[PDB]
Amino acid sequence: HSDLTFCEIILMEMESHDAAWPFLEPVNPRLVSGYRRIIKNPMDFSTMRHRLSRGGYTSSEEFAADALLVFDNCQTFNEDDSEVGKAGHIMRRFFESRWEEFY
Ligand SMILES: CCCc1c(C(=O)N2CCC[C@H]([C@H](C)N)C2)[nH]c(C)c1C(C)=O
Repeated sequence: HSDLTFCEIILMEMESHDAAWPFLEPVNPRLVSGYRRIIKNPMDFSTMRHRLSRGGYTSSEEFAADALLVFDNCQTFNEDDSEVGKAGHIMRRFFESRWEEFY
């Protein structure tokens, strides 16, 4: 699959990016007050990595949905001028541009 070939490329790039540090594992709701209540569908790169390694994606659109969810969740919970928020903006611009550079 050439669709699954690119998400693999773009995920590897997001995983190693400098600004990826808030998105490499799930947010622990025990550690973050309010997170369970505000964020209905948590998402992160390791979860996307797991879903890829298992064959859980069918189309690249499903992959795109999960990527965008990471950044929608980031902007729903974090302030744009917060440390995690700034990192999410850098990561979201990277994803959007890289995704468009292919499709
Ligand atoms: C208060 C900010 C919490 C947060 C992180 C975050 O700090 N992590 C990600 C998981 C563990 C990482 C650790 C340093 N290894 C750090 N990431 C996100 C998306 C959030 C939020 C609330 O949206």
